[PDB]
Amino acid sequence: HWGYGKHNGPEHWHKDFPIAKGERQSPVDIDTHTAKYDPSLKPLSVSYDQATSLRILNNGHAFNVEFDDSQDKAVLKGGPLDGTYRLIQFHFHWGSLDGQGSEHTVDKKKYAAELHLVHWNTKYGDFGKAVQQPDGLAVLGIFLKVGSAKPGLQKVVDVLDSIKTKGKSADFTNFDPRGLLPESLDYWTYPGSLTTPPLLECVTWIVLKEPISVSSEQVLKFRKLNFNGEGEPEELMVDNWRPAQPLKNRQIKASFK
Ligand SMILES: COc1ccc(C)cc1NC(=O)Nc1ccc2c(c1)[B-](O)(O)OC2
Ligand SMILES: [Zn+2]
Repeated sequence: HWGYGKHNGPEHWHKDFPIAKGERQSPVDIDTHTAKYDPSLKPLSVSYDQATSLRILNNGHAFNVEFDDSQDKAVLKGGPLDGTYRLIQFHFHWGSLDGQGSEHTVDKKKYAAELHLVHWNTKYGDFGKAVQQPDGLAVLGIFLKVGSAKPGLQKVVDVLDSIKTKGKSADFTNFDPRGLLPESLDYWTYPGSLTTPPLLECVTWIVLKEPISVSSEQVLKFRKLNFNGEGEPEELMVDNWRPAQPLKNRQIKASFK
């Protein structure tokens, strides 16, 4: 199965998932001088006050904090989006070193990690149906740089010991994702895809310009997780990011002048 090692990493994915070489793959490099300000972009609306987190799971390629999306609680709307998108989960991609780890890059700059808050278009009824649509998901991407600790991230860091290996999960209720957002909601947006197999081209990417800062100790704990299952040879969960893909026939739009 696919992963991030030399023998099953990003360069191999196209054999089982031909869409890997598709027309709207993610991530991409964001060339800040080429992205054009779009005055028509409506303001972004992130309404997470009623978010209901439930569990945290190590799925063998990252850890997902899952939410109750059986009702319209936490939603994302506005910006380039038509309609309402419901939060279902968030996860991160990070490196073995502070100098790499993000999937999107800014003028080729790689951040230490990148957070993906995943939302699905409620007009499609459920997540599985949504990923089959070009406007099925809206993912909010937030860069992480190493510096001061992010208070709102500590509850996540402290539970990682309990989900060290693939397939382990733990109760994770009452977590407030608002604590993972930067001050400004200025963003870049473009049509793209999931960055892991099946690599479906169903995502409207909304990548925030302002990164959040996390401490070296916080990201060091991410790097202690395992890709393997319990009782298997230890493979540290690091560098679970896909590199920038061809922009092709797409334009990245900026929400700010
Ligand atoms: C085997 O994987 C699946 C099987 C069946 C279904 C319906 C969905 C998936 N995968 C999926 O949703 N991935 C996924 C979801 C959200 C995001 C990413 C990947 B990302 O681009 O990294 O960040 C945001
Ligand atoms: Zn992701």
